[PDB]
Formats: sequence, C-alpha cells, structure tokens
Amino acid sequence: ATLKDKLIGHLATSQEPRSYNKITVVGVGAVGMACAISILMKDLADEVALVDVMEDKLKGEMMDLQHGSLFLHTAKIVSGKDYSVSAGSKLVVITAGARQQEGESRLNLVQRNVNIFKFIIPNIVKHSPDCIILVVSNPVDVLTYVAWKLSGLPMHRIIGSGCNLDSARFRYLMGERLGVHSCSCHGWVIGEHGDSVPSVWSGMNVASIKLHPLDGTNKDKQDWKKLHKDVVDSAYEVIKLKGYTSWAIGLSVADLAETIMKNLCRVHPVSTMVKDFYGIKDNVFLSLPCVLNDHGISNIVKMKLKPNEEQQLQKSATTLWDIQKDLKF
Amino acid sequence: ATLKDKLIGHLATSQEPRSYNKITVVGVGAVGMACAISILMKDLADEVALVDVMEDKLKGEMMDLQHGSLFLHTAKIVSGKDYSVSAGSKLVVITAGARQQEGESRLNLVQRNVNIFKFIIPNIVKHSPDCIILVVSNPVDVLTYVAWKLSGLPMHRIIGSGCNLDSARFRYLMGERLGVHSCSCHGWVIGEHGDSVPSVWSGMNVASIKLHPLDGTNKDKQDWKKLHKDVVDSAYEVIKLKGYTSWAIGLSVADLAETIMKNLCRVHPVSTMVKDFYGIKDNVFLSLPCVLNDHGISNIVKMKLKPNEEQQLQKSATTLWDIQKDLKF
Amino acid sequence: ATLKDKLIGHLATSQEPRSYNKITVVGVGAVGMACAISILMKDLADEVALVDVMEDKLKGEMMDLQHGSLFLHTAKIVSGKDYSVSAGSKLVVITAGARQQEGESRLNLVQRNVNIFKFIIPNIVKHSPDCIILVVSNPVDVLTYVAWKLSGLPMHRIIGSGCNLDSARFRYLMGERLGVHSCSCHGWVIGEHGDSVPSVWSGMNVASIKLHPLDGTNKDKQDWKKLHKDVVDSAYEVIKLKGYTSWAIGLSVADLAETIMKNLCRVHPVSTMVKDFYGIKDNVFLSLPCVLNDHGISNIVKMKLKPNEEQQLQKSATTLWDIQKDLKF
Amino acid sequence: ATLKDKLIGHLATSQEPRSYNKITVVGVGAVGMACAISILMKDLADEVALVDVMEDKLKGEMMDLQHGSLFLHTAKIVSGKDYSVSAGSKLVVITAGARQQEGESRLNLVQRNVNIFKFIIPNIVKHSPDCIILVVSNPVDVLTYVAWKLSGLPMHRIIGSGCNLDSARFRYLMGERLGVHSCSCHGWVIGEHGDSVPSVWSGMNVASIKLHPLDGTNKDKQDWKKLHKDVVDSAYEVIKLKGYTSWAIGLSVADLAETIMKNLCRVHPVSTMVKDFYGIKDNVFLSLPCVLNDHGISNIVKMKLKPNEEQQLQKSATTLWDIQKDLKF
Repeated sequence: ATLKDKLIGHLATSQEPRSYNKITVVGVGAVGMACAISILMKDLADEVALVDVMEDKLKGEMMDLQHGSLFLHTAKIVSGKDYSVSAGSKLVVITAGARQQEGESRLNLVQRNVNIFKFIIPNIVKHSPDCIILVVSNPVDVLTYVAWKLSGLPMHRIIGSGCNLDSARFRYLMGERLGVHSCSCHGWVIGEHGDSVPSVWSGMNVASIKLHPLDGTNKDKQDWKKLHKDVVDSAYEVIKLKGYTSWAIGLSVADLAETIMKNLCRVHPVSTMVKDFYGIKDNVFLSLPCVLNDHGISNIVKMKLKPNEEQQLQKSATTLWDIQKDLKF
Repeated sequence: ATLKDKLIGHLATSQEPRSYNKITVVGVGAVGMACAISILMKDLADEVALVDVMEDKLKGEMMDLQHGSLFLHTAKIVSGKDYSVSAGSKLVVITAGARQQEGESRLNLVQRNVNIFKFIIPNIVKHSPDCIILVVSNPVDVLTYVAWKLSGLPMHRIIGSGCNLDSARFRYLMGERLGVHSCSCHGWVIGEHGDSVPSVWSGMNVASIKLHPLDGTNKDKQDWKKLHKDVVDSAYEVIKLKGYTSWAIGLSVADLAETIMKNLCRVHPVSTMVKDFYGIKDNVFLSLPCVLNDHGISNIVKMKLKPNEEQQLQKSATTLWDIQKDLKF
Repeated sequence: ATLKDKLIGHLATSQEPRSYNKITVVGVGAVGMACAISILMKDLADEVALVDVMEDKLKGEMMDLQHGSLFLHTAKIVSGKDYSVSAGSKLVVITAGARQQEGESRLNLVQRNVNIFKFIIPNIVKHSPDCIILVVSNPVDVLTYVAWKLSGLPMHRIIGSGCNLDSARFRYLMGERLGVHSCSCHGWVIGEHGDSVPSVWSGMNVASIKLHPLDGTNKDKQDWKKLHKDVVDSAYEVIKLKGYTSWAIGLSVADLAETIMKNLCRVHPVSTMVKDFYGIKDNVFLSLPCVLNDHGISNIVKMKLKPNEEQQLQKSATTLWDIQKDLKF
Repeated sequence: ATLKDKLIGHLATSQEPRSYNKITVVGVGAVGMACAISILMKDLADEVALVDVMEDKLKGEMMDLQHGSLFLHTAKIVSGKDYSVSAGSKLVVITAGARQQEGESRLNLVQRNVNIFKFIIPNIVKHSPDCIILVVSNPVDVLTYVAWKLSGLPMHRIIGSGCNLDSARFRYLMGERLGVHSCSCHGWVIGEHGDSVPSVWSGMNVASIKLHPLDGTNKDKQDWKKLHKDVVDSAYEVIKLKGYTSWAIGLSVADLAETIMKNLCRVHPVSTMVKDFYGIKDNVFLSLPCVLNDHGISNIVKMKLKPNEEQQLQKSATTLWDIQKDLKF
C-alpha cells in the first residue's frame, strides 16, 4: 500500500548491492572538482566518492553533481568527511594540500603537508586495501614520496601526477608552432616537476621525424628553447590571470584514470620511484615514461639521456632527498 | 631554412581555414565555465569561443582550456572581449547577468539585465546571422524574452534553459525514492522556472505505468508533493552550501546542445513563446516540451493540462508581461 | 641484450596480470560479430573473449578485431574453441543456435538447441562462477529457460534478449510517424517475443502525454494497430532483403551490457521468469520491464495490464510450458 | 483530428529541413557495412546515406540500421541506388570494386574498376560539389588516382585509405612484442600499399626512444624484419580464415573520418599525390604522413628517407604509372 510496493516487484533471488570500479577524490577545491567532473564525463567509474574536511562545501558539491544524474552514466555519487565513505576504491586522487606562504621555505611547506597527509592517507588504505594512489598535490614529487611512506603500499601503487600536464602543454605549444594537432606532436618533459623540468629535445618528432636532425638541430641558441620556459611560465601566467588552475589538470588526470581503469598499458610521464635509475641512489620520486595498467605502474621506459640531462636529473634527486628531513617543523 | 619549412610540405591546392560546428559561450563565471567544459568533453563543436568583459579572467580561462588540448577533440578554443571572436557560431549560450540585490525588485533586477544585454546580444547576431540563442541567465523566462526582442531572430531560434534542469532534478528525486535510474523515471516540471513551476503529476511514470493511477493517486495530501518543493529548494540548499551552482546546469546545457547540434528532434522542457497556448494572449516565454533540431525549436508537445494547472500557467504569463514594462529603471 | 630488455625496466614490485570487466561472446555468426563490435566500440569491457566451434572463422574473426587495436579502448581480445578462454567473465552473451528447417516443429527446433546448449552453458558456469548470462538465441524465451535450467544460476543472473529490440523498433516506427526522435517516444512491446508480442497501447506517450487519451483512443480500428504488425513483419522484411539480421540486434545488446556493466538500474523489456505474475503458474520466461544492475535482474516493473492483455500473456506461458517436454527428440 | 495534429503544435516560424555533417558510403559489402557502423557508433555525421546497385541488400542493410535508431545519435539514415540520395555530403567513402580473378592481370583488374567507377564518381561530385573523397577500394593507390581523374576535384579532396591500416597493424604487432599499448608504439609503413610497403625502421620508438639506436640497430638480420612480413601476410591469413576483411578496416576509416570531420590536423599515412616528392616525376598516389582537416589533405610530413627507401618508393611510382595505360581492356 506504498507506490513503490504497488509498482516494483521481485524475483525470488537477489544479491547485495555493489560497486566494482569505484574511484575516490580527496579535496573539493578547484583541482578536485575539475578532476571529479572529468572522470564523470568520461564514464570511468561506477561510483565516485568525494572527501573533504569542509562539510558544507562537500555536501553542496556532492548535490550539484547528483542533480545532473540524468546526464551521466555513473550510478552513485557520494561525499563524506569520514574516510569510510571511500571504502573500496580502485583509485584515489589526492588534491588536498597547503599552498605556500609569505616567507615559506620548501622545507616548511612540505612539512605542513606532511601533517595534513598524516590524517588523510593512512585512513584511505585501511578502507581501501587494494587501491592505487594518484597524487596531484604540489610539490608533487615530494608529496608522492610522503604518500608512499605514509601508506605502506607497494611502490607501484603510488603514482604522482608528475610531468604529464607539462608534457601535454609542450605538445600543445609544438602544435601551435607546427600546425598539427597536439596529439601528432611528440616530446617529453621529465624529471622534477616545475622549473627544474628536463625537456628531452632529442625525442621531439612528428610522424617519426626527429626535429633535432632537421633543424640543423636545436638545444642551444636560436629560439625553440623558449618552448620550455613558457611551458613552466605560461602556468604562472594562468594563475596571474584567473587566480588558479583546474581545467587542464583535471583533464590530465582523467587521461591517467582511463589508462589505469581500462588496463591500457599506455605510456605516461608520471612521478615514480627512480632509485638506481640514472645513477640516483636514494628514495626519490621524479618523472619517467611509465606504462600503466590497473595495478598502477607496470613498467618503466628506459630513456637514453645525455649526461647533461641525467646530471640535471640527479640534481633534483639530491635536492628532494634533502627536504626528506621531515617530521616536524 | 625553418624547422617548419624543412618538415611540412604542400600539395599544390588548398582551401582557406574553416569552422562549421562553432559554438560560443558568453560569460566565464561558474555557469559559463561549467557549460564550456561540458560541451568540450562532449565533442559537440569544432570551435568554442569564449566571451566576457573581464579581460584577465577570460584570457586565463581560455589558456587553462587550451593546455588540455591533447585530451580533447575540439581543434580551436578562443576567447575575446570583442564579439567578432564569435563570428560564425551555430549556437550561443548566454550566462551573463546581474544577481539581484538587497532590496531589489524583480522589475529592477530585470531592468539591470536589459542594459547589459543591450550590449551583448545585438553584437552576437551581427557576427552570427544564422545562430540560435540559448539563454541560461536567470530570471530565464524574462531574459529569454529580452534576448528575443533585442536580437530580431525568428522566435524559434530563441530558447531558454527554462525548466530542463528542474525536470532533471525531479527525475533524480523520483529515482532515489523509486530505486530506478533517473532516466527510466519520467515526469515534467513546466511553466515559469522556479517557485512557480508546475509539476505535471499526471504524466509521472516508470515503463509506461502512471504513478497517479497506482498510488490511489496523488496530488493532494500524503507526502509526494514534497518532491516538488525540494526540487526548487534543494536548489537554494546548494548555494547555501557551496555558494553557487554550476555542474548540473552546465551538463543540462550540453544535453541541449547535443540535440540541437546533432539535429535530434529530442523533446525538452525549455522556455519558448507560449502565446495563445493555454489561453495565454501576450508575448511571454515559459516552459513546454519542445522538439529541438539544428534550427532551434522545431515543434511543441501539446500537453493536456488540467485547469488547475493551466490556471497557474496563466498567472505566470500575467506576472511576466507585467515586468515587461522595460527600458529604464 | 634484447631490445625489450634494453628499453623496458622494472619497479621492484608488481602484481599478476588482470581483467575485471571481462565479457564473453559465444558464436561468431552475424549476431555474434555484431554484438562483439558494439561492445568494443562502447568500451564496456577490459577484455572480450570470443567462443565458437568453427576454428578458422573464430581465429580470423579474432584477428580482424585485434588489428584494429589502435582504434579501440579494450586491452585484450581473445578467442577460443575451449571454454577456459572465457574464464572470469562478468557477462556472457549467447548467440549460438540452429535455425529451423523445412518441416521443423518448434518442439523439434527447441530440442536441437537443447543438445547444443548442453555443451555450451555448463562449461561457461564452471569457468565463470559469477557471470550473468544474456541469451540472444531464438526462440529466446524458451532458450532462456533452457540456459537457466542447464546452468544452475540464480534466476536473476539469467536474462533473455526478449522484447528489447522489438520495443526499439516500435519506438522507431512511432518516431517516424510522429516527427520526434525514437528516444522521446515511449511504448512497450512485452510478452512472448515475436508474433505473439503484446503492444501496451495504453502506455504509449510523448513527454508524458498518452496517445490513447488523445486519439479519441486507439487499439481497435483506424490504422495505428499496423505499427505492431510491421514491427514483427519488417523483421522478416529485413531477412527477405539482406538474408539475415545483425546490426540492430548487436546495438540492442550493447545497450543491455552498458546498463549491467555500469550498474545503471535502467528499465528494459527483457525476458525474465514471470512465474506467478499475471496468473502464470509455471516456469516460463517472457518479457516484462526489468531494472538491471551488475548482478542481472534487480527488480520488475509491475504493469497494470488489461485482461485482454494478461490473457494473451497466459496463452504464451502455456504454449511455452508445453514445449517444455524437452530432453530428446 | 489526427493524433499527430492533436499532439504536436507549432511556433509561427520555422526553417526547411537540414543536414550539415552528411556522410555517404558507397557499397554495402563487408567493408562498407563495417565502415558504416563505425561512423554511426562514433557519432561523426548527422546523416548517413548508403549507396549500392544491389537493391534488396541495400534496402535491408538500411533497415537493419534504422531499427537501431534508439541506440544511436545519427538522426537520419538513408540508402539509394540513385546518387541523388548522396546529395550534400561532407565525405564520401568508396568501397565498391571488383576482386581480381583467375589469371587476372593487375592491368586488367584496374581496367575493370575504371568502368565501374566511371558510373560511380562523376555522379557523386555532381550531387556533392563540396565533398572530399575517401577511397578504400583495392588496389588503393591506383583506384585513388582514378577517382581523382574521374571527378575533377582539387587533389587535396582525394584521399586514399592507403597505408593507415597497415600502420595500425605494425603498431599492434610492436605492442604485443613490447608489452605497451599499440598507441604508445610509433612506427610508419608508407609507400605503395601492400607487398611493396616500406617500413620506416628508423622512426620506430616508444616514448621518444628510437628502437634503432637501442637494438644495436635493426633493419638487416636478427628477427624483427618479420614484423613487416606478417603485417602484409597476417592480412591474407585473415581471409584464408574468415573469407574476408572488414572490422579493422571499417575502424581504420572512422579514425580518418573523425579527423576530417572534427577538423583535427592529425597525421595519417594516407594515399596522396606524391608527384615531385622523393624524385617522383609523374601522377602517382602513394602513402605519406598527411595532416588532415575538413577540406581533406592540409599538408605533408616530409620524412627524411634513406635512398634504399626512396628507391623503393620510386619503383612503385613507375610500376603504377605503367598501369596508367587505362581506358579500355
């Protein structure tokens, strides 16, 4: 004598409710909502759980998203302040962090994040024993290490956003300059995400044709080098203009989630453990071209760098290991 | 002796550059960026031009989006303060408006928008003679009329967001209550978008089964009516929580753009000219189920409303026509 | 000293290879290859295994498909004569059957299929303990029962193609006649798939508007009834013309696989156990609007049929139960 | 007093029906139906017209496809024996040809096709003044030239399937051998489609890493060369097995149609006019990496081939120009 009872019947047999391609997003900031609507519009997960400390914002973010249910293909969207809401995720994207202050040292900024992360990550793993973690949070190479360390996960289930977006930018900028789509242009920015990102000049090509062999070359002087500077700059440009970044980043991450979720074995410049790779001896994460599948990092693509390059590589590893003087102040 | 010249050759024959499924978005606010990334993730247009008065924000919004080029299928993204940037669009989405103030009258709020719109819309049509306009801006029924009036477009090329999102919400809320996806549940909120939205109780169904016939009925008393109140409420809920709305709205609009762009002849509850429909005698826009194709509104779905219902319909038309005392103060 | 060894390195940690959204197709005929390329183009499974007895055809079908790898998003395609190739599937689509001969009785045609199925289905379940089965094979209602019976699966994990495609056809034909897309038109053909399919005249509508109330009505005389006859006819038309059916069927099935795989709770007219539903007392499968999720049939949509209708319903159940005099000749 | 009249009303203003992203397929064989369902499942056109001489087969092919309307996003599917049905297409895919007989000379096989094509292509262009033509028909390089010649189209609006699928195969086979997805592996088969296809050993790479530099090299002896032989062989393998090819080819072509239709400027190894490119002096079509947009071939990617390679290139051009002794017998 309920509408529901009058209109929906039952087979004699049934099985407890279920989610198998669950994904969780931590942080409902600009990066987090951006990451979350790109996964949803991509139909990568049969469940998306949203987790932040900001009650109100979380709930409202959650609702905005549910109201659009009709337009999507993800059955269940949820949000929680509590981590148990994330219980049973395939993949976790972390986008929560502090942003670096007036007179803040990279050491002190990294410490602040360690103390937030101590509360996030341990709870993630306990609710999600079989998850893979994807760290977007900047500084990414150090926050990746931290996440690694705080969780207790096999190193292959710990991935850093790293240098994917930067490469996506480089490829864009080649493309504009060359007149071909960004996806026909191929170049790789690897190493330590940011100012200290190495641009593999010698891997740049179109159709299989090496720019380097054609332009007479190029690395040292006659405007092309520029292409790397506003890859890193044009990024501050954005902020100076809009007051934050979200869109390209979110998309970048759905790109990663599709590979992983669809078990593709697609090659991405992501932040990995590069220990005893290119003469690096300690526990440092930086970008290298990795194959990804559903269990995280399946393999590494061994570039053949110049010394010039691997030298630079090593200077990041040192500089990062140095910071790794963490656990308090 | 240019890399570009060394690497890209030419056929003897070629034809001036081209965009045919161009879409333009006005306003790079929360609604506008939301509308813009849903169209892009949907691959509805071979060009997206972004237009706002806020230089900085526009440029940076534009860039964020371009950097993600690799991840999309839209060849050209652009932004301009100038309207000529929008030159040649199939569809224009307007999301620019004033938000209603302390002690603001719906009359005075509508006037403020008339004076902004005087600068937007006339320029749109001159640059885009064959466009269709889609108004998202609230109050939508009145802003639709204004856009109609300011442009000089056939009435069928002027559409209002109207009551689509509200219906999408109603359908969601049925769904949660019934245990079926929002897309198997069917109900329609029509009329004047907002508090004065009519819920067609008698069209509600699942598989073809009318709830009304089953629940003994329902319209007047025993909790179901609720379903309409937090459809309109849960909307303020969102704002009170997040401080704005974007996500469900953007998705809502891509839903509309796909129909139009793909010439589908899909039925949507959108804001149209309802003049001499349901005994309405003047130049008022409200929601009715419309068929859409690439030329805007192809037809109207003639509901069979009760008087109770059409009465309510008429009270909006009156109330709106009343406001239509526009052009200044 | 292998290219592979020179170019691909390893993290110290890794985990055995994996497929989680595996789907298997039995039969590489017109229906089977059609079903198989629609799932692939839909990105519903991270593995598709193809199974037939015809070695050659299987292998070549398999290869055609792999060669297109670059164009898809399914990581692993395989084929086997052996059933162990299907080991670990979420969903199994069966499209293998005999086609009915000169002077063949529905009884004798159903028997022939029982003897083929004895070899297929038992092996499916042993390799795939947690699969759901989807029977496309005609006669579908009886072959569904057989599959049910031969496997030992909970009744909810046994689905019949049933009346989905027929409904899809009815909706098409309404649409052409009405001028609206087939997805805005809503009508339901249920019951026993084929000549004996009941068209729920009274659920037909557009936007929520019941044709029945508008056309003065219609069920008995003034050309509309036709709409049901060439729904069933236009189907023989096809064969008489092309020599088989594949395209609409395959698409129909991907529609079903998406619901199930994405856990949607979407309502489909599929062949289910209708025992003690509409006064049916025995173990007969026919179509009813079902909600589907990842565990097969989650619920039934209780239509409110007329006697005229449920009578017809009962005449199928009888006629089918009669055939169910199976196990040999 | 028509249901249609009782239920669908009108705005006072409207505009004649319309298709803007129209695509036409010639030939409803295995290649043609394969090409046609991949475009449809891809949502590349708001209209698909199907053209063959075989009445029955055409009609039935057409119907199969329409019945699935509900499952797609293309508004209008049509078929005609007459070419006016194709009136107004953006793109035309030709898949009609003769298949080469017992004791048939490539000269005589090419002549047979010239006489079929005389009836197809001239009519295409008259109904579709602004179309681009895409030839799938084998021998592709010669049939492309013929289509070029019979139509009177700018050379950039005449494209040959060429060497795309072959490259897609090579990439697959690298991938299986390397353990990375076919889309992270990059190699190019260019030149004259088939046995005489040149494999650019020196452009092969993963992430930007040249296999050639790593394997010590490879071109001449130690099993890798194989990779090219069963690229061309494994193709006969398929036929010997299945009795034809369709699937990988169709997908291949949707890949091309997406680029063109979405104006991407994506680089494809397609059959173009290579006249005075690599010391070729006459009117011969072969594969080169081309940028494509909506007007056909926008540019050519100038590889830097070895003589060994360009020599081979020239031997095709000669051999093809030789055949070009066409117009009768």
